[PDB]
Amino acid sequence: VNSFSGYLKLTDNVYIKNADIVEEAKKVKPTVVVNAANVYLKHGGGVAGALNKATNNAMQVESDDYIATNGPLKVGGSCVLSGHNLAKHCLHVVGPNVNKGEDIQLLKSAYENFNQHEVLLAPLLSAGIFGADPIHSLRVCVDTVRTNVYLAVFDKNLYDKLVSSFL
Ligand SMILES: O=C(Nc1ccc(C(=O)NCc2c(C(=O)O)sc3ccccc23)cc1)NC1CC1
Repeated sequence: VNSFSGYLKLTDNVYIKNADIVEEAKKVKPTVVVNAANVYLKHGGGVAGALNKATNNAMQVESDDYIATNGPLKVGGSCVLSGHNLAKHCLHVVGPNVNKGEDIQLLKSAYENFNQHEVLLAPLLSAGIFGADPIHSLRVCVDTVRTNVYLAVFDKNLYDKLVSSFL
């Protein structure tokens, strides 16, 4: 038993809710919140910009130190940093950005990072400003993640479309 509430169960291990991931993280304080990161951990907009703003820019300060030490992530890769006031940990995962021409097959590799964590709060990777089809992103998530994932979808219209079209 865990503290996530109001989710629709899609599969044995995947759950989904129309929710603002920032507000969900603050309420649940999950062990892991997933950030829709870029390779530079520049959290300017989308989910990343919102998460970082909620931490009063502490996420960005920590991230800049990480990059200065380690260099950029790979597309499809991840790193674990602090969750600040939102979670124990933040798993920063880089899905391919279609608006940069990155290979959509890297989406599966991105979701594989979720399997290193028993339970996660996450957005749909490569959705929103990353330019991928969220329905496809949900399918890859369901077909790749084996651990327990609670998906927060900000847009109500999109959430209803994801549920109604789910096979
Ligand atoms: O900006 C904020 N949040 C916020 C911003 C952006 C996103 C986001 O990229 N989602 C991904 C997404 C969907 C959705 O979630 O709609 S459908 C879909 C389909 C394919 C791929 C992805 C995808 C998520 C959350 N919050 C600040 C105002 C307080």
